Formats: sequence, structure tokens, C-alpha cells
Amino acid sequence: GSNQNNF
Ligand SMILES: [Zn+2]
Repeated sequence: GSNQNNF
């Protein structure tokens, strides 16, 4: 899967 982190 793809992953995204929005801090
Ligand atoms: Zn993955």
C-alpha cells in the first residue's frame, strides 16, 4: 500500500 504522514 502507499503511505502518507501529514505532521
Ligand atoms: Zn505498502
